[PDB]
Amino acid sequence: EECGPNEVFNTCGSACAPTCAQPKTRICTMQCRIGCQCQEGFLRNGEGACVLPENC
Repeated sequence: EECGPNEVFNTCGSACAPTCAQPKTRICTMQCRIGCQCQEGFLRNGEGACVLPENC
C-alpha cells in the first residue's frame, strides 16, 4: 500500500466512493473496489488527489 497522505488502501471499498464531485456515495455495484481511497475527512479530486473537503 503505497497510497498518499490521508489515503488508505482497501481490498473492498466503495467502488463509487464519494469525492470532491460527489460528496455523497452509494456503492457502484455488487462488488467492492480494490485500491486506495480517501480517508474519513478527505475527498478525491479529479487529479486523483485526496484533498480535504474544506479545501475543495
